Amino acid sequence: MKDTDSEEEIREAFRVFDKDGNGYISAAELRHVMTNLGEKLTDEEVDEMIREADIDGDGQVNYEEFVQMMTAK
Repeated sequence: MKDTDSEEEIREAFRVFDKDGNGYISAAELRHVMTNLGEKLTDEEVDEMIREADIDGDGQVNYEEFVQMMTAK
């Protein structure tokens, strides 16, 4: 309780995008919550927004990969 950012702050923000509670956030999970405010990411925009969120698997995001896209960016 002093000088800290709560490592949990991201533990939840992660599921905020991972609604399938499977462990990895799919592209639809990123375009579904990213538009919860109005933004409408298109397909060529989601796959590209994912390529930077994940490290280099196939095109999915995870908790350790979502952490970098959560705080920074």
